Amino acid sequence: VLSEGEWQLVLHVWAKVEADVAGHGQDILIRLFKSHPETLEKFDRFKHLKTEAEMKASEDLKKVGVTVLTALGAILKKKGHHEAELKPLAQSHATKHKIPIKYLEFISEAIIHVLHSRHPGNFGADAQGAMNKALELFRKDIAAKYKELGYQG
Ligand code: HEM
Ligand SMILES: O=N[O-]
Ligand SMILES: O=N[O-]
Ligand SMILES: O=N[O-]
Ligand SMILES: O=N[O-]
Repeated sequence: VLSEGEWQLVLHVWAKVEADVAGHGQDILIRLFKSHPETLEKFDRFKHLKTEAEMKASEDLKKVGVTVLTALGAILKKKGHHEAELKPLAQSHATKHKIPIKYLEFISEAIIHVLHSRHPGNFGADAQGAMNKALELFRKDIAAKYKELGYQG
């Protein structure tokens, strides 16, 4: 369980994400696909993309990135009271997309990498620790949901 002070550090850096959600979404997905290329294979709509430049030029990739970061933002703004948000997300990611927990760990690492690079003023060690805690809580709750839903994860 996060303290209020930890949630404020999470939401302070998220506020900067929200200055340019589309840009942050491109950076984060690209980081994920570069660091863990296997994850790209889950995205039927752009698994053909071969280079970062092609990734950056993809309007569809940008849209997906906005969608992810917006749904995650909505979760973070719940400050752990996110059961309603997590239900449809867990269902689609378990059953339709088949996203293992390992892959959610990879995107968490990509989020942390991008925030560290872009937002050093709001992402010093304490802030990064808070974000990691919030993302770990997210993954823990999604994992519990996956198990309820019948998906190994
Ligand atoms: C912070 C973690 C994540 C969040 C909040 C998130 C959220 C979303 C949302 C809201 C959608 C659209 C509605 C839906 O289908 O549920 C979506 C679509 C999808 N997500 Fe995620 N997602 C996350 C992580 C991942 C990861 C790590 C992968 C793959 C490695 C993945 C694969 C997909 C795929 C394949 C789609 C369909 C994309 C398309 O429209 O072409 N997601 N995600
Ligand atoms: O300003 N929110 O994307
Ligand atoms: O589009 N889900 O990362
Ligand atoms: O459960 N939604 O694909
Ligand atoms: O993308 N992780 O450093």
